[PDB]
Amino acid sequence: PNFSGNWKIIRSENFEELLKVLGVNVMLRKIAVAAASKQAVEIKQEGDTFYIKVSTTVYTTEINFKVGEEFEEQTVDGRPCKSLVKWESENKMVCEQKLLKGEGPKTSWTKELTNDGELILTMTADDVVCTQVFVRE
Ligand SMILES: *C/C=C(C)/C=C/C=C(C)/C=C/C1=C(C)CCCC1(C)C
Repeated sequence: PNFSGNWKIIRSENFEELLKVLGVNVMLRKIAVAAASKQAVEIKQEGDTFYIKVSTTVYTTEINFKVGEEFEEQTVDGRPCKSLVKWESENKMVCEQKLLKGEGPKTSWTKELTNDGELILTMTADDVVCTQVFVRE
């Protein structure tokens, strides 16, 4: 696998529906959908160690993890969580998250490198799956 690269979003499906499950009110959902269309992802992968920078026009976040080791990040709506990433196949990984405080929908994400060279990210809250597709810059 080589997830390493600079990725630009080409498609974003069901993101508003995900935010709605997560309690985000309608105007903020619409503005977040617009922000998501400018999403860029930078990945550096060394073996099972990942550095990931996700950004939009006015915001940027760095995610560092090693597969199989718990780390801390935030859910989509912005709540701190404990995350754990495992491989599901050669080029797909899945992250399960657990809220640090309180309760809420069950969230997770997946990252996949397809044969055709796309990066597919999925983000899930309960029953609702958002799918985002990227290509290399
Ligand atoms: C491997 C790639 C990952 C884990 C990407 C995660 C992406 C996000 C947490 C994106 C979040 C965003 C929002 C919550 C609001 C709209 C802007 C986004 C898409 C950057």
